[PDB]
Amino acid sequence: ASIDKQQIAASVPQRGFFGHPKGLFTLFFTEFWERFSYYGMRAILVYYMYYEVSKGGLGLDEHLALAIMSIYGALVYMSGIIGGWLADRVFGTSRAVFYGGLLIMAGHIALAIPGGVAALFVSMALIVLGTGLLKPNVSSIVGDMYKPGDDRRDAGFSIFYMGINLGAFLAPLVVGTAGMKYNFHLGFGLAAVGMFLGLVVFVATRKKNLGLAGTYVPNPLTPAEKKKAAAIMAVGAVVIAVLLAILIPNGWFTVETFISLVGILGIIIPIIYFVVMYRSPKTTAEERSRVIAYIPLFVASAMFWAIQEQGSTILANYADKRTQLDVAGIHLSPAWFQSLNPLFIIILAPVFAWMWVKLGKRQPTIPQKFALGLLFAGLSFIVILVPGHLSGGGLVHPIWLVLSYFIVVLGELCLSPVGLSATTKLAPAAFSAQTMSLWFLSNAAAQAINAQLVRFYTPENETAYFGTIGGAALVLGLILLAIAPRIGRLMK
Repeated sequence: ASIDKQQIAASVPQRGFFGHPKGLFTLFFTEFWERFSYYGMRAILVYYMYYEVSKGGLGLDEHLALAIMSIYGALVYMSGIIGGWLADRVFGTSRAVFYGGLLIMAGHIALAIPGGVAALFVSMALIVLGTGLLKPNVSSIVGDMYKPGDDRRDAGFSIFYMGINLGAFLAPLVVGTAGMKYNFHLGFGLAAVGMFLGLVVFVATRKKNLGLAGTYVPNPLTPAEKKKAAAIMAVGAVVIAVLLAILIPNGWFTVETFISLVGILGIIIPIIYFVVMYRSPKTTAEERSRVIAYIPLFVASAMFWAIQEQGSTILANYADKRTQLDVAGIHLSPAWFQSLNPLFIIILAPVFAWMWVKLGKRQPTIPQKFALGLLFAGLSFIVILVPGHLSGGGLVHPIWLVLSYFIVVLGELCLSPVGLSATTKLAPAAFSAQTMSLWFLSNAAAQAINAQLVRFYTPENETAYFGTIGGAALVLGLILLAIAPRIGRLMK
């Protein structure tokens, strides 16, 4: 069922979008609108959860809301593992994107209509499932557009991914303005319309613009395999069944239990995977040493992403509860702070890229870049604790929060661009197809862990919260710097 790549590309019109195939238009806008809706939703979801019922919110406790926001991205990660497999072995990528988009749209609709906490659960379920099918598969469709040897490939991916930060930047300003200044459901409704526009362009244009791309099942199941995969689903169905019979009668079937389970998995899954890689009979002794060398990089990544990802949880709460939004005559919406990360990435990325070129042979190695990322991340938390500590109370000027987001980006631009490269360089050849998942696992584990850290975040513990986590990142960054020479030399 796999198709020759040149034959696939021959079915795709080769021009029509800035010198690229017209299908890049299709894929760019599908992805932009999916990201717009996801980030727009996220920008207001935390406030929707904890705002008073009389203020249009759900009225949950801040800690519970923050913990729920925290695990969201970890769930998306797990879903994406399943969704990548489903596309590869069952649907193909084009159908995965279609069905995924449908579920995501339904998820946004569930929040746009009048409803409460049950609707929140349903919305998250649909968006987690849908995003898992769409997110890790949409990029494989762009690759299918360029025949082997086509030198526009890299640039096309670059244009494609630019839609992520564009969506991330515009959504809080549009959806966040609507949701916060006027009505939450209006905000969520605009996210739904956004996803709808994405679906429309995809459905209306995919046949002509994309041809065969992603329309085939690359790794189809044999009849026996389909029965085998059906059996495994039944095993998973037995596992959930047996859990319910234990959890429900004992009153343990709660969101709190689930959050704690996500946390446990955040720790256990990485450990298990490292043992699997280290103990594999399909590895060499040299590869085994490299797996060990990767451990501090994985930990540094997790710690870095813990801080960076709190920009949309803890720091979103900080924007709303601790920051003076009434500066000059204008009233800032706290949702708007979610635009800072992508803005600064867009502005600073080419400057960093230029910097590395100019440094040349003098530039930091990959492990050194991880370390620098961590140091900046730690610094961003030290910076944020200062105004609250100096004031002794009351709202703080929003400039301090801006500076914190900015400093995190300095670190992100050190660590993140070499993350996959580090992972590929240190992972065994037998595990080469899982390198992306392994790299993304450090970010997902960070989010799972973030959710457990939420209860330490209170007005009275704010200084200790930011200082301890910031200090831990500083300490770990320093240690990583120190052991970076040996790690760097082991890299393939």
